[PDB]
Amino acid sequence: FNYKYGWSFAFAAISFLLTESAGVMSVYLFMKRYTAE
Repeated sequence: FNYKYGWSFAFAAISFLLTESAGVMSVYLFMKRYTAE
């Protein structure tokens, strides 16, 4: 028996990495602009 994940599994894997990294920068976009008010 052989089983192996594919490209879209790896595409869904890396899609986690860019989503959470932007939310860090999304608070950082707030943390710089809440000071700006």
